[PDB]
Amino acid sequence: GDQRFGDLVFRQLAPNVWQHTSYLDMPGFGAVASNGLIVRDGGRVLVVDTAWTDDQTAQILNWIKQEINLPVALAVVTHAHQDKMGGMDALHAAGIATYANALSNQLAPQEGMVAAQHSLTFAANGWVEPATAPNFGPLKVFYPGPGHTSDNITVGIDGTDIAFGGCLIKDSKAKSLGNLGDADTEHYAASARAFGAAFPKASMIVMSHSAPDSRAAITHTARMADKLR
Ligand SMILES: Cn1c(=O)cc(CP(=O)(O)O)c2cc(F)c(N3CCCC3)cc21
Ligand SMILES: Cn1c(=O)cc(CP(=O)(O)O)c2cc(F)c(N3CCCC3)cc21
Ligand SMILES: [Zn+2]
Ligand SMILES: [Zn+2]
Repeated sequence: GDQRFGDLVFRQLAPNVWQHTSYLDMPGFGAVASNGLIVRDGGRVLVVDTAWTDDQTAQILNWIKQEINLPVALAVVTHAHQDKMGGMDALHAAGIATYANALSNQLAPQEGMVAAQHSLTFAANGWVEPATAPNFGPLKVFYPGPGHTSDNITVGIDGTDIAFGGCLIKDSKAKSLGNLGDADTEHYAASARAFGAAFPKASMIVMSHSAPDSRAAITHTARMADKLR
């Protein structure tokens, strides 16, 4: 059961949680999926990650208007790469309050990304400071340490068994840690395990580029990353 709306795919994961999927052609790879989330929280909708492009991100917003018809209160992005932050201007055009790791906002301009309007900071134990993430409701935001990038953050949805590590986590069948261009190979394994320890009851781990996996995706990722220390 996958709903198509223009060039995007939406899959219901839980009564109030959908996965959004957008595609971009990468040389040597064909069509590449990127996933984020849509969370209904009573009278509003929360978005995790843009699509690869502004136009794709506008089609997420049109799907929400058509199928949910509740306002989008806020969007949070998980790191400053095109797949997760490439649609930032589409959210600003729609009057949506946008949030990212302070470091994501620092890195976005050089990456040709638009920074979010708001900078998240994190407590010593990795949990977001609520003063920087006001009104996040069931979105629990966690900085596990550097991994895929120095800025990568993760989210869990309270009231569900769902967590999302973005590009930090690979699926359980992966043969690679993927993009090591911006990665911290020394801390990667510990950051993967920190994410699993932050959401220990999550049984559905949403993947960045493939279908949802089990906690075996977290374990598999940490074991591959163990080999680089
Ligand atoms: C080979 N490969 C993957 O398998 C998975 C991914 C996705 P992720 O695991 O990093 O999230 C990937 C990303 C890249 F940027 C990438 N390069 C970028 C320059 C050319 C190769 C390769 C990747
Ligand atoms: C080639 N390439 C990129 O340049 C950037 C990205 C974005 P990021 O993942 O670094 O944030 C990327 C993601 C993929 F999943 C990907 N594939 C997934 C399996 C095959 C190739 C390639 C990518
Ligand atoms: Zn990335
Ligand atoms: Zn990725």
